[PDB]
Amino acid sequence: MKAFILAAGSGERLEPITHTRPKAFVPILSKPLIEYQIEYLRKCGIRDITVIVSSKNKEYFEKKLKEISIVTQKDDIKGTGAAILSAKFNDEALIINGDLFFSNEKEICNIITLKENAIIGVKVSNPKDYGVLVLDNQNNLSKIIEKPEIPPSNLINAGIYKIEYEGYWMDIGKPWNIIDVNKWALDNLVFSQNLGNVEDNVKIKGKVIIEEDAEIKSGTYIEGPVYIGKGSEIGPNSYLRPYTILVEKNKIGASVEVKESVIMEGSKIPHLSYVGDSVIAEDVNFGAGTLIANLRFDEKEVKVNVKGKRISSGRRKLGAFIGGHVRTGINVTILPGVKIGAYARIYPGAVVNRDVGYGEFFKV
Amino acid sequence: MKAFILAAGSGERLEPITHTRPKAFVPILSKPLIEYQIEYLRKCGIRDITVIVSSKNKEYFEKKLKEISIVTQKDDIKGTGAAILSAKFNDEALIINGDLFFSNEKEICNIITLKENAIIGVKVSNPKDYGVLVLDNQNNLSKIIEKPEIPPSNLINAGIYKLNSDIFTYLDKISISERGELELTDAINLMAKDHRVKVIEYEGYWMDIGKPWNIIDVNKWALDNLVFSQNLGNVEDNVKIKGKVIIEEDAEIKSGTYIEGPVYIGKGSEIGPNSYLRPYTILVEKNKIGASVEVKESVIMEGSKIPHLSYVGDSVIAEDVNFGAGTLIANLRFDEKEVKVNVKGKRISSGRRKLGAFIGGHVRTGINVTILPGVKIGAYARIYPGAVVNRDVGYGEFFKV
Amino acid sequence: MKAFILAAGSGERLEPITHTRPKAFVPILSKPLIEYQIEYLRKCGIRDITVIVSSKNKEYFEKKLKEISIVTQKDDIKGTGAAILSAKFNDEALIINGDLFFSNEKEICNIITLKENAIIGVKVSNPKDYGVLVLDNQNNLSKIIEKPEIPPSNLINAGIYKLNSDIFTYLDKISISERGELELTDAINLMAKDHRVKVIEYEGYWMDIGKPWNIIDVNKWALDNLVFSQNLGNVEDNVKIKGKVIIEEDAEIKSGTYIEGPVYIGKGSEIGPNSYLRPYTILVEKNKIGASVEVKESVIMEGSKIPHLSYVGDSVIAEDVNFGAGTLIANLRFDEKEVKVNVKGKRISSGRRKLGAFIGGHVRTGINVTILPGVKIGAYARIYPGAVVNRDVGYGEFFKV
Ligand SMILES: O=c1ccn([C@@H]2O[C@H](COP(=O)(O)OP(=O)(O)OP(=O)(O)O)[C@@H](O)[C@H]2O)c(=O)[nH]1
Ligand SMILES: O=c1ccn([C@@H]2O[C@H](COP(=O)(O)OP(=O)(O)OP(=O)(O)O)[C@@H](O)[C@H]2O)c(=O)[nH]1
Repeated sequence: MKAFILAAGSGERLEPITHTRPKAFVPILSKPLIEYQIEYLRKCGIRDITVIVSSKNKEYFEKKLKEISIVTQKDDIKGTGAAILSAKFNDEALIINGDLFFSNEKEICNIITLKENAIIGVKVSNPKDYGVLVLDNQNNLSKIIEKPEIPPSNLINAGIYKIEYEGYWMDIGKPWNIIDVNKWALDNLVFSQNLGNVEDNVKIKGKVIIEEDAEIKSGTYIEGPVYIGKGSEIGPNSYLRPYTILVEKNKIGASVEVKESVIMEGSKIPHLSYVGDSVIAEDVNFGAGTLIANLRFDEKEVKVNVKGKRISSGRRKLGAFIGGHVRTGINVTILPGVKIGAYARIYPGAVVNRDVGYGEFFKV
Repeated sequence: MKAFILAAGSGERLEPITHTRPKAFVPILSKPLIEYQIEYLRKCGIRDITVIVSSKNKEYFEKKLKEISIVTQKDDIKGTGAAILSAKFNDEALIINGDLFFSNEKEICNIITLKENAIIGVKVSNPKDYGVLVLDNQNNLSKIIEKPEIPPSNLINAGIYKLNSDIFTYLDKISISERGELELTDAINLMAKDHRVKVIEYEGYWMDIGKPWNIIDVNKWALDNLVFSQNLGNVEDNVKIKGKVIIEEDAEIKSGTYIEGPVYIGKGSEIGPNSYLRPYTILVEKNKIGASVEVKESVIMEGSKIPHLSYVGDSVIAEDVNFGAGTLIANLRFDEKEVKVNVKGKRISSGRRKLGAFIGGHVRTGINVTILPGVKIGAYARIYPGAVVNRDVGYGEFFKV
Repeated sequence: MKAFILAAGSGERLEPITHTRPKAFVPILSKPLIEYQIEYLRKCGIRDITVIVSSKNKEYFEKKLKEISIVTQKDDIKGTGAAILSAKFNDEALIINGDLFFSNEKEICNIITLKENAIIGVKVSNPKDYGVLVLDNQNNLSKIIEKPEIPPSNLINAGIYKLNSDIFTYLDKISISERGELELTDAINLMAKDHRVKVIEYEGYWMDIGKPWNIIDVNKWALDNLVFSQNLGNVEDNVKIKGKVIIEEDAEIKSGTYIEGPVYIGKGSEIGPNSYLRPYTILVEKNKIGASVEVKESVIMEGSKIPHLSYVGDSVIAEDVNFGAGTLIANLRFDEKEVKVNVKGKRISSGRRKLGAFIGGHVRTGINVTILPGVKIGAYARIYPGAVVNRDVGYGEFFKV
């Protein structure tokens, strides 16, 4: 049985994260999204896995993977969903959307035994987004109607094609979903351990994962669940609160407080800062005194521009989404929902009250 | 013996605190000002206590007070005089101003034995405010001069009276004052021209809570005199504690916190990790103090939260306030002169070299807010992130630059 | 053998430090620069030491030094040449530039035995600044070329001379230089045309303190070489200490403090609670470092205080300074190019990728002040709360936006 993972989108809705990485390598704890997919396919025995990507997303993927077939897309644009065609298979195949996270693999294992065409569906609370599966009287696919303002049922297209899905399901469309899955993963996929190094006068409570070569210095105080990734350097006198995820080689410093945030590879928050309910991408540097607001005065849900459309995040508390290789000056101030583009620089003292462009030098 | 507490001012001079509570419920440690009064009256045996309030806030008082008589004032005319006109007594009564804090009750106990009209006087360093008692050659009340500028003595009206039904006569005689009010003090002045009106000098600690920095004053004094080192709450390891520290029940204090007394930590409060409470920090109830937050000589009222990266010095923060991360208060002027505060539109020295801010109830500050010395921020205000607050801020104001 | 220390420059290049002290009293750890000089002279036995200063600051030097000879410079004519014209010596003398720090004294000891004119030279990486010594075929002084651009060798003038009375002759011969000064180097250049003038190469550590970041340079070196882990002070529990840490007497260090050496904590200082001193923190004397304050690679001079919520990196803060809560120093530029500093009105690279600020004596910053890399702030300045300091700030300036 062949299998295909459909990347090749350009996750615009997941900017600024996707300015610098394909959505396939969105980190969930230590591992990129696509690795979970490959991993769970192999638990069904699949072995021959191909990823449909776009040049010049073309690898990248090659650098990152890893004994797997990388094949590009061509060449009009639409689908659905692609194209599709760039995949070469005779007989059957397993097609899986490359922006899915799913917990168990059991329904994929089950679906590949069948010789009829079959697809997986999943129940959700918000079927008015996603494509709803309408079934006939013998529970086969009548049609997939999409955006149906008037949703016939709660059963939607789970995006695995060759059955109702059981476990945890999430597509990573908008940036705050990066928080969603990472919270879930920290709750479900990993367990209290310490392969790193912790000094005296460090308080630790609840589920705390400390990976190898991670240093945690005196005065630090950790309230779980927390994930501290390999090579990270915490403290002295840091404070990590529940659902802090530091994916790899992160610097958290004196008088710095993190909460319910995903902070990606190599990013550093060295002094006098509070990061709440945020996603900070790779190789970011916060200047001393950089602060993120995560609550609006009226306590209404924080809104975010996603493809130029102003949209509720469904979160009462949401911070910022910082792109890769951003540097903030000292005493920077960032407002709720704000997106800051990859490679931006925020001039000292700035109050960031609007989205900031790729490469922008935002100085007042 | 009946007793009346006069509590139907709108304490304008105590704004912003009084935007959201009657001055009678200004917290001194865990207890409201009026409760100390009722408490100390009962130590004299008084039992029948009535509070003259203004409808509305009639009702408030009803919610808060339990088996004490709540009676409103007549809505036409204002004044302490107008207040007892709504008071029904009898023969004698004990009248006490509802903005007073006094330590011992001994002179009230003493004064209520006499059957002459008598009032209590008290020596202060600034008699040019308050009403000065001028006495005759036999130490009875000649007259009460209001804010004399040329003060005959230091002995001023302590605002505890024992008075007979005759005052109601003199209350009709006298008419409205310069500020549009029916001053009881005028009535007493006629009464002393005369009944013989006896003037008992007060011994202990005395303070009226007129201006907002007096909230700090009494609370320091209470922490120094009325309570003693204890811990009914929970303290983690690596918490340093020095001096007088009171930790009330259900109060959590987390590792890294460092406390230099005297400090009062009220019930339900959550301190740390890595907080720093310095001398005369008063957290009245259910306060959140967080990582890299430092408090000093400040009264922080019910339910207010300072969760990150802030310094609060020499300030009064009222109830259900929220400081955004990085909110700072300045408490010293560049020239080190005494910090000035606008009180009823008048710019006035606080007598303090170090004074921070007075924040009203339900204020929220954004992150990286910066507040200057002496500033008043009105109840329900919102300060925009990054704002520099260099002027008083209105009730409800969205101050955004 | 007489000796003269030349200390009558303006040290303009070392502003703002020199607004309030002569360069001779730039602190290197606990001791002023000149004391190291005197100290190391005496290790050669010299005993009769004179310092050529500028009246006033005559001044000063008298208050700080006895009984070392203090002698002013004369006639509204400047220069090292003008300096020794005020120096009175028959026969020989040792002349040493009063802005030098040198580790060993061995070459001075050696040079004073000779009876020829001799000077010390020293190899450096940047000989295009400084005066290069060109030697003849028998290693005596051919000439000193000033800032050659095409540097013949790496061997430059170390600014220690042994000279005979003959120099006074050559001092009258030569006349004013391009920059309006009487250069002693010109006199020595004539003298070498010739007396035979011997050039001894210097061995150890050598540094002139011309620009403000050199204060950091020597202080790092001193902390690495001249002092060793000890604790004559007091340290509370939950204080972490790593690496070389010097704690002088009457210094208090409170719980939560975390120290990563090498660090020097001068006498009388008060650290913590929850402070964080990182490598090459030098607190020279009586310094206050407070909660949620972090210092790094910085020299912080007598009596200065950083009490709350601040980060000082790669900076020099002079005496009796006060940083308001939330005062931050930026030490890195966005492009990571070397930080530039105005030095005598010329914009100049510091050679440092990471450089913070140079704060003059008696400066006060308001809360939430924000200071940019390379910035100089003049003595006695005041920075208004919330200000972003993005330019040099004047002596006495009230910088408010
Ligand atoms: O109409 C009134 C006026 C005053 N009082 C009561 O008399 C006592 C002393 O009355 P004050 O004369 O101090 O009036 P005030 O408290 O409203 O002062 P401002 O800050 O508004 O200037 C206070 O406890 C007050 O409640 C009344 O009961 N009714
Ligand atoms: O007129 C002078 C000038 C300089 N000197 C002293 O001789 C040595 C050589 O001084 P330099 O002539 O090399 O310059 P400078 O160090 O004075 O530079 P500024 O930072 O002051 O601009 C220095 O230690 C200085 O103090 C004098 O004695 N007299």
